[PDB]
Amino acid sequence: LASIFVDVSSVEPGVQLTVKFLGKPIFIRRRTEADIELGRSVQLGQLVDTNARNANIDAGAEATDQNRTLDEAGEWLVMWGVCTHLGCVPIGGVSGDFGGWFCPCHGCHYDSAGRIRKGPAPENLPIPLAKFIDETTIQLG
Ligand code: FES
Repeated sequence: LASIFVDVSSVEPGVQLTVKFLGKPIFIRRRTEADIELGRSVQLGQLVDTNARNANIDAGAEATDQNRTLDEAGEWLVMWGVCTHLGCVPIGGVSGDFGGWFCPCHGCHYDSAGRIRKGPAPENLPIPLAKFIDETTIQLG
């Protein structure tokens, strides 16, 4: 009975909703068209971490943009808001050098798919068990 159910019906493009789950923040960002295009423009060979870090799919999956979102359209990016270096909360709203998140504790920069691009963090922000259960609700867990 750990699962929770998040109403995302009012989340507009370019907005991140932050919810607490298992004691930690989950970021739910409805990505803009720029975020999506930029995420899909990155080659796997450019990435620090090529693993999708995604609980919903094979653990060996590649960190393509398509393997980082809940939907095929790429609008819904759901991830743990927990820096993979030492666990600080990354700052969003298109922050840092790669149009995503910036962790100010030791300067890690994540891209528009939450992938690590610069700084001490070793891994992409992990993606929780998450799925839409209708048009307006994401089940986490
Ligand atoms: S905790 Fe994020 S850069 Fe160190």
